[PDB]
Amino acid sequence: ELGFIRTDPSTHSGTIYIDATDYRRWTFIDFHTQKVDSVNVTDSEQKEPEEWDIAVHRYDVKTNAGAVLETGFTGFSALRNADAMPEGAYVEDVWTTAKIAIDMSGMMDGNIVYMESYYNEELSKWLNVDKSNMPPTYTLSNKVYMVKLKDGTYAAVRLTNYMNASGVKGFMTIDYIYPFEL
Amino acid sequence: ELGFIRTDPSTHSGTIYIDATDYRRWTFIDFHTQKVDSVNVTDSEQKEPEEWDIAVHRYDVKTNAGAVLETGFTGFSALRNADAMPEGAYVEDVWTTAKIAIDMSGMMDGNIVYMESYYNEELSKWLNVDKSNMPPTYTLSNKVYMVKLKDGTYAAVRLTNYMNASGVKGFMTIDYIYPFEL
Amino acid sequence: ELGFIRTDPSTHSGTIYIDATDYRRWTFIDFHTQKVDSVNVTDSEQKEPEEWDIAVHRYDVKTNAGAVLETGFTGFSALRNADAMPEGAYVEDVWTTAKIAIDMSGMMDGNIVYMESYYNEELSKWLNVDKSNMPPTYTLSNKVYMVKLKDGTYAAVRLTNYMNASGVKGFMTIDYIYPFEL
Amino acid sequence: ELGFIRTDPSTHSGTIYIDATDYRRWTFIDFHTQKVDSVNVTDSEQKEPEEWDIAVHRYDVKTNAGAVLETGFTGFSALRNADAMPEGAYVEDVWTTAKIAIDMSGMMDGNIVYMESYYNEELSKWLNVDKSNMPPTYTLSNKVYMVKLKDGTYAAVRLTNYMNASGVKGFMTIDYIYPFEL
Ligand SMILES: [Cl-]
Ligand SMILES: [Cl-]
Repeated sequence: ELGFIRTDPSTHSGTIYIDATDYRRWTFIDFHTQKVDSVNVTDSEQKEPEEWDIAVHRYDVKTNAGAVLETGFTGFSALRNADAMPEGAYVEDVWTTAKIAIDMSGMMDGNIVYMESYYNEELSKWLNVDKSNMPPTYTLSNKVYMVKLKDGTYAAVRLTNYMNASGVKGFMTIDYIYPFEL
Repeated sequence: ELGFIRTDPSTHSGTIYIDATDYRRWTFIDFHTQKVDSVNVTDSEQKEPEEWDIAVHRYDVKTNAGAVLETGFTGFSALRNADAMPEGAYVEDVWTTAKIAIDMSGMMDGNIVYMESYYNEELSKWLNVDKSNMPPTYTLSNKVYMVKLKDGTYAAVRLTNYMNASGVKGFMTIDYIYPFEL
Repeated sequence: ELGFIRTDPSTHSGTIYIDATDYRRWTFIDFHTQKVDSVNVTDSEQKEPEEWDIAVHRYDVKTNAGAVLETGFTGFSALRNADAMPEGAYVEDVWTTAKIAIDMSGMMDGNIVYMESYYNEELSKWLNVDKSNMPPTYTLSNKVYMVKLKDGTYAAVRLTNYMNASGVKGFMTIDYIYPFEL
Repeated sequence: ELGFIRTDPSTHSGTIYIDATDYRRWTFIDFHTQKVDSVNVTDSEQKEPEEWDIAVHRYDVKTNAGAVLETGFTGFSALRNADAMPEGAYVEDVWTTAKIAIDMSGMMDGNIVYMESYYNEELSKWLNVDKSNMPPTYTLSNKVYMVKLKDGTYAAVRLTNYMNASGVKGFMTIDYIYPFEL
């Protein structure tokens, strides 16, 4: 009951459910093979897999030389009715040095430890965390993201939830269509 | 390609797509039998069907002696992970005399013709039309609505879109789970 | 129900009623054969017919290598009594790249999607949509347009309405005389 | 990895490390047998164990017909050298209806869902969560709590941490001496 938990071959779709709670973890997702792999960045014996499509760290996401465009669609049944692909320019990952927090334990003292990493600003819009509010607000975009993968095929992805059943944050429920074809 | 357009018996779910564009029309939906029927309110020869679960008029919706509660869920994969039903009190339909517009053609002269009808204020939250803005904003709630039907069973419903593929308003894409069971 | 719905052969006149609601559609009108054909511009298996006189997309109109004069007449009874053909310059279609909207949904791309197309500016005056007001105001010109066709014959056309009986916009009621002769 | 992870039999002491992150869970600790058991309160096939000494739900704690004294000691070395048992009133659990949160998601119901439960107010002082600040401040008391068990034996407990190594809250590190004897 973690990873590719539900899949429907006839509609090329399914649901991924992963424990992205730990700040030391990247969870790699491969839509081609339906595999999920975790890497603890503080363990040099653990390396990223040879093949992967997206990677999630807490609410942050990166692609594997991919590009992403946020659509206006809020569900797959609406997306399947579209007549044409987007004309817009997809967004590639950017290199970051103060974005991916690997240790949050000293945050009450203003000390967050970061790692350097690629990060996709477009796909990470799947959740807006506005810390300036008391209390901070966690807002799902509810949008379908079109992800152009390095092999030229596309995945349609949507973050449907960021909590487990009782409200613990960092459990990510990701619906997908792969390969997405009009 | 109108009515119950996609259904998956194994997950008790599917998608309804209906032309709710005309203001004279009520479209009746029966999740039990997967049937859709239209009634032109200006034609006395057309009567409502003997059995139905929800009815849609443009963006307005009513139940057949049912009750509705808006959940916080924005997708079915999130809803299926819940451990318990809501504790809250569901909302029953209210009688209205100036809500259901059957003729909008004189609206530029401030004349709208209404009919008297039941209306569910909770389920109709599926789309918020704020006419006070220039231009008016059409905002899908994206929420899953729990509908307790008169026979004691439940349907989970979500309005995923209010437009056809080119943007014509009043075509409603409704995803559902019936019977919904934890 | 749709097309050349009312015709009077003794006067070579009638009324055309078309569903021009969809932004992907061009509806081709052939006054010579009293036929109407639709083409969904997103489906490359649907082709423009071999013969046609005018084409309508929502409120937009183009001709088939024709030319149009907005006459001073606001009814057919006065036009039928004219002793000479109306004076003035007949205006040919112009090319446009941001006039014919084919996707207004804002879903695949946030912006309106336009197609490149010929467009008759004179005949398109049959309806003025003033967007500078909120709500925008829709004013029928009530003028009779003379359309000089490529074979040298003439059609007289007048848009009498742009909504169906309940106020759904995009249903076009067009009165015509073809072949127009003094 | 979890449970009684470090023990020193020569001093009857050790460290308990538990995943108390989930709001549906009660983790039962039995100092007599060095066993830990979890119960998901939403699953009626999971029952409380026959024997247990204290139980933890996130930062909340209750006893098994026990009683607790927050002593003045802030370390075990000084406690082990005490010449008499600490003075003060041992405090029994109190009944609560809006203290033990079992669903913090706001999904089925917008409000927090609480369960009715016993709760030890004295032992729950091991962590102070001051919600009147934004961000809320988490202060460990660092005190040694003496827990008088129903069999008349005593456990000394001290919460040394409430987060895992990356800052994920709800992982509880509890140092203990059982059976505590002077
Ligand atoms: Cl950065
Ligand atoms: Cl009313």
